[PDB]
Parts: sequence; structure tokens; C-alpha cells
Amino acid sequence: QSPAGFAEEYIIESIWNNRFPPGTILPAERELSELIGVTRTTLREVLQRLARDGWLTIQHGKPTKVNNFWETSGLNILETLARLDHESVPQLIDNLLSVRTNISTIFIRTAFRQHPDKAQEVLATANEVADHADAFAELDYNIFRGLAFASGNPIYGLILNGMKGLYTRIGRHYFANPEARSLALGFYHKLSALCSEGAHDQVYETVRRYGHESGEIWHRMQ
Amino acid sequence: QSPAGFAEEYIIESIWNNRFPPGTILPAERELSELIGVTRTTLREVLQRLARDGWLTIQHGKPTKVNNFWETSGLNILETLARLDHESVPQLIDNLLSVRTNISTIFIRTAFRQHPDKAQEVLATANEVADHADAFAELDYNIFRGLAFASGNPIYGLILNGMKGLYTRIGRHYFANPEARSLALGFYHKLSALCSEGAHDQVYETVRRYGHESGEIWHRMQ
Repeated sequence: QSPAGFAEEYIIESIWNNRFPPGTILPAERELSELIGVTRTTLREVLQRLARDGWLTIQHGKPTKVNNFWETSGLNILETLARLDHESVPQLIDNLLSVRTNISTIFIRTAFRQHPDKAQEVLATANEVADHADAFAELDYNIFRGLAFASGNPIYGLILNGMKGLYTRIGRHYFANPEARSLALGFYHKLSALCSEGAHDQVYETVRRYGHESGEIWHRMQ
Repeated sequence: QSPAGFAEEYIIESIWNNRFPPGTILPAERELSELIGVTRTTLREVLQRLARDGWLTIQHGKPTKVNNFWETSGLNILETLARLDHESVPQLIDNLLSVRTNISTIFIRTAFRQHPDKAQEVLATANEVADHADAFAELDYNIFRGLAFASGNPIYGLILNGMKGLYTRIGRHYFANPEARSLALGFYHKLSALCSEGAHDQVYETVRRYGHESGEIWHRMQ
């Protein structure tokens, strides 16, 4: 664990446990570097990283503000969030999968209507996949992301990019179960057929059923 | 424009114009600081910021990689994206509003079912609003974000947080039109009535119609 890593983790934990409460000004840099035990330049790089992720707000000639991350942070904090509240992780994971399922009903339908060639290309990558957890987790994430971009609206893609960290961490655990891998292959294959048939109005129900059934398998593993 | 601001903007522009192509290694720090004209510590803080936003990948003892931001960046780059490709902005804006509309059909319905008290509280803030662009832009963003969190699934909220920058910039221009302000007040009021009535299945069509009609007003302003 680098001096920077140690400092970033210390400050985030200190915000979470209210040593540095959201809504207040962060202690002076000299005070902080002395408390954490890192150089002022290490601290500055760390504060820059945290600011960019939303934990803090830095202003040219004003004190640094500790933010409530729920107002200023994006999908980027998801893994950190999982790590800080180990007890709420199950809920957080259910929320993420629910977002994946519901927002995908939108972009998968749009991709089938706007760029079916691209959607087919993305879905066809399922034919190669190695039969194991890490390979499926990658595959699954790439298909949802690939379909998001295939909608022709890249903003859905930026959303999947932010979900990646926690999403693939769930996948690596989820796809250790053989049934999870099988239900997913069945899903990608059915998606391709719906795309081929132009069965746009059937995408919603097919994706919702996959969300629910893969959700049942996961809840049982949790 | 600070030395750091200048450097960050230079590197991002250089990636966009392929002086530093995505998929390649970034020039050595001494070389970069000399070219840009900033100190090594300014450069390091800047590289840390860019890495956190996805433009680059930094590894303890390996060269820095220039990323294709479409794979590694999140909703955070939206404004930067608008600034880099002035010609595609119209499309980008249409895509963002479309995402707002379609994903909100999901979280607004969920908020009305799970936390109608909170949804009502959020919607009631429309009663105070000052009759002008900046106030409505803020209001409108706060209502969509407020409803996203009111769904009980905070991940929808993190998504709105990432949309904020570009979303409110569009709003500040959009709500300069009196009709835009009026159609929105009508929308918040109708949303409250649907919430009150438990008319969950009517949320989809009401939000889609608002998306389309506010979209028509905007396209006409563009």
C-alpha cells in the first residue's frame, strides 16, 4: 500500500466515519499531512484524486470542502461504497443489478432497432467464451456495454463504464455457478433471435425475466 | 487559467486530436512538462486528475497509457466532450435528454410506489421557484435527481449526479424560454397528481410526452 493509497483510504474512511464530516471544511494541509504521515506533495495529489471523485471540492484560494458524496459523486464511487459499508453491500448489489436490468430494456431495444448489425456482432462474442467465472464476468459486462453503445446513444455506454468496477466484481462471484453461466448463454442467444426477428416489443419482457431469474440465482448464492 | 488548468486542457486536446493517440503510451513526464511548460509537480497533479477521469491509466512502475475515453470514462466527461466536439453537441444533447427521459420513467414510477411521501416533497419545491432560467434549470435538475433518490435505489441518483454538468448547462439555455418554464411546471404538477392517485402505470406515458414536447421546444431553440 503506497503512501498515496494509504492517505486516500484514510481520508475517505475519515469522511465516512465523520472525523471530517460532509458539509464541513477539511483540516489544513499541514495538519493533514502530519496526521496521516505523508509529504505535502503526496497529500496534494491525493486531494486532487478525491476531488475529482466527488469526496471534496477544491477552489483556488478557498478552504477545501468535505462533500456529501451523494450529491457530488458519480458511479465511480460504487466499489468504494461497497468497501465502506460491508453490511449494506447486499442491498447495493441488488440496486445495481436492478439498474442494469431496467436501463438495458431501453438500450437493447434501441440497439435492435437502430444498429442490429452491431448488436448481433456484440452478442456473437458469446460463442467463444471459456467456461469459467472470470471469462463470463468479462463477457457479460462487454455484452451489456456493447449493446449500450450499439443503441447509438453513447451516454448509455458511459453509464455502463461507471458500473464496471462493482458490476464485474459481482460477476466474478456470480459466474462461479455453472447455472449462472448457462442461463446467461441462453439469454444472449435469445436476444440474438429477437434481434433477427425484429421482435422489438419482446425485449422488455425477455430482459426483465433474465433479471429476475439471474437475480434469484444470485440471492441464493448470497 | 491556472498552470494546472492549462496543462489538463492541453493534454486532453492532444489526446482528442491524436497528438497522444488513445491506445498508446504517454510521453515521459520530463518531456511533457517541458513541452507544456509546467513544473513536474503540476504535471503529476494533472495526470492524477486525468487518470481519475479515465483519459489515462497510471501504474506504479509502468509507463502511463493514453486511454480511449469511451471505454474508461464515465458521465464525468460529458461537458469536456461537448467542448471538444462543438459540431456534434446537438446530437450529444439529444442523447442526454433521451437518457433523462427514458431512465426517469423507471425511477419516477418506482419512487411513486416506494416512497411517495419523498416524491411529493421533491415535487412540491416547484411551488416556490423564481420565474427565470437559472432558477428553473436548478429546480428541474433537483426534481429529477430528487425523484431518482426517492426511488430508494441511490444508483439512479449517482447517474443524475454525473449528468448534472451538461444537463444544467442545457437547462440554463432551455429555461430562458417562458414556454419551457410553463410546460415544466405543468409536468411537475401532473406528476404529483399521478403520485397522489397511485397512477403508477400512467407515469411512462406522461414522462415520454414531456420528453417529446420539451424536446420539440429545445430543437426549435437549437
